[PDB]
Amino acid sequence: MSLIELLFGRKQKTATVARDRLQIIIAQERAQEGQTPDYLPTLRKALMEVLSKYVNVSLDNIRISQEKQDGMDVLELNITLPEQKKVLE
Amino acid sequence: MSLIELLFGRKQKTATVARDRLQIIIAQERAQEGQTPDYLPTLRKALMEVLSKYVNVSLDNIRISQEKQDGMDVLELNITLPEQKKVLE
Repeated sequence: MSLIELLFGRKQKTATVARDRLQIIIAQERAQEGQTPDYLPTLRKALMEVLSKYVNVSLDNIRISQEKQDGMDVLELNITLPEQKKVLE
Repeated sequence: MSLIELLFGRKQKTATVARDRLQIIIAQERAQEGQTPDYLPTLRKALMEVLSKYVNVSLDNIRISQEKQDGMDVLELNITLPEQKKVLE
């Protein structure tokens, strides 16, 4: 029932990654009704700018994978958050 | 293999919704390494403000459902895009 199971339902992922990751899956569904598309590159843009700012990720670690189909589009975005907190002063 | 199948693998939905919907699933995974959270309410905020602006949705049609678990958090957000393009002039 819980998605957390399907997303990580691949046995035990033991071992410490020592890092952070982000997997944002967008599923936009639009009915024949309505026109003028402009939502896919909209969310991605805000995320690319927000993450680059709010998060410490270089456009070099940004994985993009768009998938369009009829009136259904799905943008798979996976970002790997690096580590560099460094001690205090 | 394709997610589009699992997401809509519920027989044929048929029938025209005459509307648009958005289902953004966020799956943040962080290893014991690192501290000071602040990522879940970060993406949601930018989305709530971006959508309210870039998209025509009232905070009344915003469905929020957070789900935390150990070092894994999943925020399920579903927005229903209304219709009101109206003819031209």
